[PDB]
Amino acid sequence: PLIVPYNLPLPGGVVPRMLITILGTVKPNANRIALDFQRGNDVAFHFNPRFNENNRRVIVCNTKLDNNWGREERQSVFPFESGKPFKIQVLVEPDHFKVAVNDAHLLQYNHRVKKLNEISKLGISGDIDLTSASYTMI
Repeated sequence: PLIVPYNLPLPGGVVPRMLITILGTVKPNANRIALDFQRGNDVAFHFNPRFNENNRRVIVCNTKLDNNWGREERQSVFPFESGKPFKIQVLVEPDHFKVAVNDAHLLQYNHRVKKLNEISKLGISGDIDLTSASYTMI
């Protein structure tokens, strides 16, 4: 059991070929999950499953610069299930973050924040029990 919200330092920032794996279980009656890859106060990549946005389940991705959110990218494929265990993998590629859930590709997010070495912290929050959060190089 790790405590949420959880902050995973990414020493030296992210680099292509870095793979981040997050294991946990979605709570009963979850409303949201969030991963926030941060560059200081900015959020380079916000990954936000929403379980009930106007009775729809959607994933919202965005970037926050100077305290302002940008243009949302939305995905209607929704692989999370209330009460059930999940695995999120985030692979950093040269031009985008690639996200897979439960070993199935979900989405890509093109890099808006381009100083990858300065994205040095991952925040994990929301309605989950967090089992493991780690990284490796592939």
